[PDB]
Amino acid sequence: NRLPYFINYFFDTYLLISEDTPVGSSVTQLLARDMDNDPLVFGVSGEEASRFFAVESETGVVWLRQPLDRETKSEFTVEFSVSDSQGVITRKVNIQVGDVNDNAPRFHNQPYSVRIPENTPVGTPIFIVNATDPDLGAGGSVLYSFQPPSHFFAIDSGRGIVTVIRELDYEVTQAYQLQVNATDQDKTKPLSTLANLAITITD
Ligand SMILES: [Ca+2]
Ligand SMILES: [Ca+2]
Ligand SMILES: [Ca+2]
Ligand SMILES: [Ca+2]
Ligand SMILES: [K+]
Repeated sequence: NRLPYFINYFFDTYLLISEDTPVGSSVTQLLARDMDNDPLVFGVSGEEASRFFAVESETGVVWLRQPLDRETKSEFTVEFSVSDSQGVITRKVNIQVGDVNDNAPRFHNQPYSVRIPENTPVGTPIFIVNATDPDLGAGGSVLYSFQPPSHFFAIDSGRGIVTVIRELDYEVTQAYQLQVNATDQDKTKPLSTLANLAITITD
Protein backbone atom coordinates (compact mmCIF):
# COMPACT_ATOMS: atom_id res chain seq x y z
CA ASN A 1 0.00 0.00 0.00
CA ARG A 2 1.27 3.51 -1.02
CA LEU A 3 0.05 6.53 1.06
CA PRO A 4 -2.20 9.17 -0.65
CA TYR A 5 -1.09 12.83 -1.23
CA PHE A 6 -2.70 16.28 -1.95
CA ILE A 7 -2.08 18.02 -5.35
CA ASN A 8 -3.82 21.48 -4.86
CA TYR A 9 -1.51 24.52 -5.61
CA PHE A 10 -2.50 26.12 -2.23
CA PHE A 11 -0.49 23.56 -0.14
CA ASP A 12 2.69 25.24 -1.60
CA THR A 13 1.48 28.90 -1.64
CA TYR A 14 -1.76 29.91 0.13
CA LEU A 15 -5.57 29.73 -0.30
CA LEU A 16 -7.20 33.20 -0.82
CA ILE A 17 -10.78 33.48 0.71
CA SER A 18 -12.77 36.80 0.52
CA GLU A 19 -13.95 37.92 4.05
CA ASP A 20 -17.49 38.32 2.54
CA THR A 21 -17.57 34.61 1.58
CA PRO A 22 -21.10 33.74 2.83
CA VAL A 23 -21.57 31.03 5.54
CA GLY A 24 -22.29 27.72 3.66
CA SER A 25 -20.28 28.67 0.48
CA SER A 26 -17.79 26.08 -0.86
CA VAL A 27 -14.32 27.82 -0.61
CA THR A 28 -12.44 25.06 -2.54
CA GLN A 29 -12.22 21.28 -3.20
CA LEU A 30 -9.30 19.24 -1.87
CA LEU A 31 -7.87 17.04 -4.72
CA ALA A 32 -5.68 13.99 -3.81
CA ARG A 33 -4.24 10.91 -5.63
CA ASP A 34 -3.36 7.30 -4.58
CA MET A 35 -1.36 4.93 -6.88
CA ASP A 36 -3.63 2.06 -5.55
CA ASN A 37 -6.73 3.99 -6.87
CA ASP A 38 -8.19 3.52 -3.30
CA PRO A 39 -11.31 5.42 -2.16
CA LEU A 40 -10.29 8.54 -0.10
CA VAL A 41 -11.57 10.20 3.18
CA PHE A 42 -10.91 14.00 3.57
CA GLY A 43 -10.89 15.91 6.90
CA VAL A 44 -9.81 19.03 8.87
CA SER A 45 -8.06 19.15 12.32
CA GLY A 46 -7.40 22.04 14.77
CA GLU A 47 -9.72 23.47 17.46
CA GLU A 48 -9.64 26.77 15.45
CA ALA A 49 -9.58 25.24 11.92
CA SER A 50 -12.74 23.12 12.68
CA ARG A 51 -14.77 26.07 14.11
CA PHE A 52 -14.20 27.93 10.72
CA PHE A 53 -14.17 25.14 8.02
CA ALA A 54 -15.98 21.81 7.41
CA VAL A 55 -14.79 19.17 4.84
CA GLU A 56 -17.19 16.78 2.97
CA SER A 57 -15.48 13.42 3.78
CA GLU A 58 -16.31 11.84 0.30
CA THR A 59 -15.87 14.82 -2.12
CA GLY A 60 -13.08 16.93 -0.49
CA VAL A 61 -15.36 20.04 -0.68
CA VAL A 62 -14.35 22.68 1.92
CA TRP A 63 -17.13 25.05 3.08
CA LEU A 64 -17.25 27.90 5.63
CA ARG A 65 -19.04 27.38 9.03
CA GLN A 66 -18.43 30.98 10.37
CA PRO A 67 -17.97 34.53 8.97
CA LEU A 68 -14.35 35.59 8.23
CA ASP A 69 -13.25 39.19 9.07
CA ARG A 70 -9.82 40.37 7.71
CA GLU A 71 -9.78 43.27 10.27
CA THR A 72 -10.07 40.68 13.17
CA LYS A 73 -7.86 37.91 11.63
CA SER A 74 -6.12 38.25 8.21
CA GLU A 75 -4.48 34.72 8.22
CA PHE A 76 -5.03 31.14 9.49
CA THR A 77 -2.85 28.06 9.36
CA VAL A 78 -5.27 25.16 8.80
CA GLU A 79 -4.52 21.36 8.67
CA PHE A 80 -6.37 19.18 6.08
CA SER A 81 -6.32 15.33 6.25
CA VAL A 82 -6.72 12.65 3.50
CA SER A 83 -6.91 8.92 4.49
CA ASP A 84 -6.81 5.79 2.20
CA SER A 85 -8.65 4.08 5.11
CA GLN A 86 -5.23 2.62 6.19
CA GLY A 87 -2.99 5.69 6.91
CA VAL A 88 -3.88 9.39 7.63
CA ILE A 89 -1.82 12.08 5.76
CA THR A 90 -2.10 15.69 7.17
CA ARG A 91 -0.72 18.87 5.45
CA LYS A 92 -0.91 22.62 6.39
CA VAL A 93 -2.43 25.41 4.20
CA ASN A 94 -1.82 29.15 4.77
CA ILE A 95 -5.21 30.97 4.33
CA GLN A 96 -5.16 34.71 3.30
CA VAL A 97 -8.43 36.53 4.17
CA GLY A 98 -9.16 38.91 1.22
CA ASP A 99 -10.43 42.44 1.92
CA VAL A 100 -13.79 43.94 1.02
CA ASN A 101 -14.82 47.49 2.07
CA ASP A 102 -16.91 46.64 5.23
CA ASN A 103 -15.76 49.45 7.64
CA ALA A 104 -16.73 53.17 7.73
CA PRO A 105 -14.07 55.75 8.71
CA ARG A 106 -13.46 56.06 12.50
CA PHE A 107 -12.98 59.57 13.97
CA HIS A 108 -10.25 60.14 16.67
CA ASN A 109 -9.73 62.72 19.55
CA GLN A 110 -13.49 63.56 19.85
CA PRO A 111 -15.39 65.45 20.96
CA TYR A 112 -14.16 68.11 18.42
CA SER A 113 -14.31 71.82 19.45
CA VAL A 114 -12.23 75.05 19.07
CA ARG A 115 -12.65 78.69 20.29
CA ILE A 116 -11.33 81.37 17.76
CA PRO A 117 -11.48 85.21 17.70
CA GLU A 118 -13.86 87.00 15.23
CA ASN A 119 -10.94 88.92 13.59
CA THR A 120 -9.42 85.44 12.60
CA PRO A 121 -8.14 86.19 9.05
CA VAL A 122 -9.42 84.42 5.89
CA GLY A 123 -7.17 81.39 5.16
CA THR A 124 -6.25 80.78 8.84
CA PRO A 125 -6.36 77.02 9.63
CA ILE A 126 -8.24 76.55 12.98
CA PHE A 127 -8.68 72.75 13.42
CA ILE A 128 -7.51 69.31 12.30
CA VAL A 129 -10.08 66.49 11.99
CA ASN A 130 -8.74 62.88 11.84
CA ALA A 131 -10.48 59.67 10.69
CA THR A 132 -8.86 56.29 9.79
CA ASP A 133 -10.41 53.41 7.79
CA PRO A 134 -8.94 49.89 8.27
CA ASP A 135 -10.05 48.50 4.83
CA LEU A 136 -7.42 48.38 2.03
CA GLY A 137 -7.00 50.42 -1.17
CA ALA A 138 -9.83 52.85 -2.12
CA GLY A 139 -11.99 51.38 0.70
CA GLY A 140 -9.33 52.45 3.29
CA SER A 141 -8.67 55.92 1.90
CA VAL A 142 -10.52 58.82 3.64
CA LEU A 143 -12.03 62.03 2.07
CA TYR A 144 -13.30 64.89 4.31
CA SER A 145 -16.10 67.46 3.64
CA PHE A 146 -18.71 69.48 5.56
CA GLN A 147 -22.36 68.17 5.29
CA PRO A 148 -23.73 70.37 4.12
CA PRO A 149 -20.87 72.59 2.85
CA SER A 150 -20.18 75.87 4.75
CA HIS A 151 -20.35 79.48 3.48
CA PHE A 152 -17.79 80.40 6.23
CA PHE A 153 -15.43 77.35 6.69
CA ALA A 154 -13.66 74.81 4.42
CA ILE A 155 -12.01 71.41 5.07
CA ASP A 156 -9.09 70.06 2.97
CA SER A 157 -10.46 66.77 1.58
CA GLY A 158 -7.07 64.93 1.89
CA ARG A 159 -5.64 66.32 5.19
CA GLY A 160 -8.81 67.25 7.23
CA ILE A 161 -7.55 70.87 7.92
CA VAL A 162 -10.42 73.33 8.68
CA THR A 163 -9.84 76.94 7.44
CA VAL A 164 -11.86 80.21 7.64
CA ILE A 165 -12.89 81.30 4.05
CA ARG A 166 -15.09 84.40 4.87
CA GLU A 167 -14.91 87.13 7.56
CA LEU A 168 -16.66 86.21 10.86
CA ASP A 169 -18.75 88.59 13.11
CA TYR A 170 -19.37 88.19 16.94
CA GLU A 171 -22.37 90.66 16.88
CA VAL A 172 -24.11 88.21 14.40
CA THR A 173 -22.89 84.67 15.50
CA GLN A 174 -21.09 83.27 18.64
CA ALA A 175 -21.24 79.44 17.88
CA TYR A 176 -21.27 77.19 14.77
CA GLN A 177 -22.64 73.64 14.59
CA LEU A 178 -20.68 71.89 11.80
CA GLN A 179 -20.90 68.24 10.62
CA VAL A 180 -17.67 66.70 9.19
CA ASN A 181 -18.20 63.79 6.74
CA ALA A 182 -15.32 61.26 6.32
CA THR A 183 -16.11 58.83 3.41
CA ASP A 184 -13.89 56.07 1.94
CA GLN A 185 -13.47 55.92 -1.90
CA ASP A 186 -14.61 52.32 -2.68
CA LYS A 187 -15.95 52.37 -6.24
CA THR A 188 -19.25 50.41 -5.68
CA LYS A 189 -20.24 50.85 -1.96
CA PRO A 190 -18.41 53.74 -0.22
CA LEU A 191 -19.03 53.95 3.58
CA SER A 192 -19.00 57.18 5.67
CA THR A 193 -19.13 58.48 9.27
CA LEU A 194 -20.16 61.89 10.71
CA ALA A 195 -18.71 64.03 13.55
CA ASN A 196 -19.88 67.31 15.18
CA LEU A 197 -17.26 70.12 15.24
CA ALA A 198 -18.18 73.06 17.60
CA ILE A 199 -16.72 76.52 16.73
CA THR A 200 -17.14 79.15 19.53
CA ILE A 201 -16.41 82.85 18.51
CA THR A 202 -14.75 85.25 21.09
CA ASP A 203 -14.32 89.07 21.54
CA1 LIG B 1 -3.38 3.91 -0.84
CA1 LIG C 1 -14.13 43.01 8.04
CA1 LIG D 1 -12.42 44.83 5.17
CA1 LIG E 1 -13.79 51.40 4.41
K1 LIG F 1 -6.12 52.97 5.70
